[PDB]
Amino acid sequence: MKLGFVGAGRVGSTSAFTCLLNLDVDEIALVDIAEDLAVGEAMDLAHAAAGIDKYPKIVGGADYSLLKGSEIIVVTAGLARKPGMTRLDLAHKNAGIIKDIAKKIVENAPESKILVVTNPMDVMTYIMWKESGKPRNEVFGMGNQLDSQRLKERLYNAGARNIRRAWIIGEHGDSMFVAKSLADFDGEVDWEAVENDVRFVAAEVIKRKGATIFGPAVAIYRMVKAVVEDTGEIIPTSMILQGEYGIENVAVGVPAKLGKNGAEVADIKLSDEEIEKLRNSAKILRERLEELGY
Amino acid sequence: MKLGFVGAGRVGSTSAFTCLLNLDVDEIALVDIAEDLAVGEAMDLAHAAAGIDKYPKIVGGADYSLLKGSEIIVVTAGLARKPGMTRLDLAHKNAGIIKDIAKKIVENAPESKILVVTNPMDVMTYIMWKESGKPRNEVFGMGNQLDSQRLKERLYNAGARNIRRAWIIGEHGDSMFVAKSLADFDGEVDWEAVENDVRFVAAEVIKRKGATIFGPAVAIYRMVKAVVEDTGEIIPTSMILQGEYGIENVAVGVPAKLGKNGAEVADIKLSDEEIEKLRNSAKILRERLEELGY
Ligand SMILES: NC(=O)c1ccc[n+]([C@@H]2O[C@H](COP(=O)([O-])OP(=O)([O-])OC[C@H]3O[C@@H](n4cnc5c4nc[n+]4cc[nH]c54)[C@H](O)[C@@H]3O)[C@@H](O)[C@H]2O)c1
Ligand SMILES: NC(=O)c1ccc[n+]([C@@H]2O[C@H](COP(=O)([O-])OP(=O)([O-])OC[C@H]3O[C@@H](n4cnc5c4nc[n+]4cc[nH]c54)[C@H](O)[C@@H]3O)[C@@H](O)[C@H]2O)c1
Repeated sequence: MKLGFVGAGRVGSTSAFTCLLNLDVDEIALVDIAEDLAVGEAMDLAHAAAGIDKYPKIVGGADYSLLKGSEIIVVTAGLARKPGMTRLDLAHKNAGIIKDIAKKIVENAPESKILVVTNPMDVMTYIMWKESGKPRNEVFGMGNQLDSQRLKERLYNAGARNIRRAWIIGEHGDSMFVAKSLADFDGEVDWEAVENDVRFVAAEVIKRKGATIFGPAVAIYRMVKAVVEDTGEIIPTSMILQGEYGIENVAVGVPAKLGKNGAEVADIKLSDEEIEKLRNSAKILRERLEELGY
Repeated sequence: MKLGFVGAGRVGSTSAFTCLLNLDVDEIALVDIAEDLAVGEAMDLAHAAAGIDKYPKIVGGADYSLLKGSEIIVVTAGLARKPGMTRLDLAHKNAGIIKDIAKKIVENAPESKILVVTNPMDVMTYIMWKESGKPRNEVFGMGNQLDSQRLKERLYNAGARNIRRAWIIGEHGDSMFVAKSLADFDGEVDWEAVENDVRFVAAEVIKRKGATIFGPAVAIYRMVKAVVEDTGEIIPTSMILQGEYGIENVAVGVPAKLGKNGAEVADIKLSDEEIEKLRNSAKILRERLEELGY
């Protein structure tokens, strides 16, 4: 089992750490535009590994060949702002990075699944799937899983117990929504309060701590697990839709089944009201793609 | 089981994350001079927790009362340099911080064990034990464990397999040494190369990645585990010596037994040559304490 990470930044290295703690990993590859960082992260991670008596081959660098063999590759590479920048300006900057990476991944690990994390995630995962020859089963995004975790946290805070299934789907962004219909748990809540707490926790965390790190890391892990362990779990995933729920030519968050072969839309029955909301997010997402030439 | 962290910085939060991934923790408390950071780390950590269906009470802030109940408290709080500063200047600055913390911990979690991590670790753990009424079993330092992990990594790299026990003891610093005598593993190495690779890996990692983070985090975890799970493991620990191996009135790295009651010197038989080296580190450490008024 080889794991690839493009981007050894905060989220890249921490999510890899997480996988190291919780997966039977043989090799870990870290590729980043900043070489010494990739390398330095690879060293630290190995020192960590020895503390749970694990000794995988962990290599970090700036050359994409390191990725050969990766069963799957987490792509966190990208930019921040200059808080005088703009969502659009960044989308362009990062879109360039994702294009460039897509090529690289195809000509080094042409058979690997790809987990897109770079924000705006739903848009970047789409640009990744388009820019690489790949089928829609080998390219998908981490997002709603993270949103969901946050959801479950506010639910337990609101008295709910035995929470199997509470999901958020749609755009990993303002346009997100809870799938009330699929929610299952003991205790009564207040979807008003909860759904709203969730749209800007991300921002509240970024305000205080600097970035969202551990939340995202775990969500990435659960998605990697599901695949490298062929668990067949269903996890809200940013998927390329090509008919499903009435939605076409965009990536957006939907219940998906993960396993060795990647992701495939679970096709779970959604409320009528919820397919509306899903179509909302797709329109928003579609527009933001056009602004970019996709 | 409550865990306390004083310092929500890189090492503080990451080591707590690690504990969250691998321990049955009921509450986690994060105290830091920077409030919003402690708070922001507490939020992120909870979002993480929900992803492995854990829902402990995780609280972060700048008020030390948050620590009441902590079975044990990891202290990572402290400073960096201005790379035009000096080891001594920092030792003074941090010594102040440790003194101040010792008081705080005593008047909020007077019964908790204390894991000292702040560098220079052996010196800070001593100042912690002195400045708090506490017995030498409730105050100790993380260091050699980390050095050891690094050791095991260079050993496996050098062909060695089935490595039960490879330890580094003495000063967590230039003055450290391998306990060749206690080393057990299949395969032949080259203690020359290895022991030397180890003294400045730390520095090589800091050069490239910025700081040592994941290595330290795991080592802290293994020490917390050993205690909160009363495992009775033996781990190279910076212990206050009061007779052992011919050494007095200083903290320095030695095989220790960890468990519910804290740490106690394992009193393992060391080479004659190795008790020399141990006495070396103690002299060096003792001098550095005097420079500080201890
Ligand atoms: N989907 C989610 O829910 C979610 C949650 C949280 C965060 N995110 C997102 O993930 C992204 C990264 O999040 P992050 O905090 O880890 O960001 P970071 O710490 O700055 O590390 C970035 C690294 O990439 C590097 N780098 C820059 N350019 C390139 C590059 N690598 C390769 N190439 C090749 C060509 N160009 C490049 C650079 O050298 C640096 O080391 C951001 O968009 C976040 O919003 C998503
Ligand atoms: N022993 C080992 O092997 C080992 C390995 C690696 C590193 N270390 C050492 O651990 C220490 C921290 O390592 P680190 O990378 O995590 O450092 P950091 O990211 O800067 O986070 C520091 C936090 O403390 C904060 N803070 C500052 N002052 C106070 C405070 N908190 C409370 N009080 C009360 C009074 N004064 C203060 C501040 O607000 C910040 O959030 C350094 O000495 C490292 O060398 C040891």
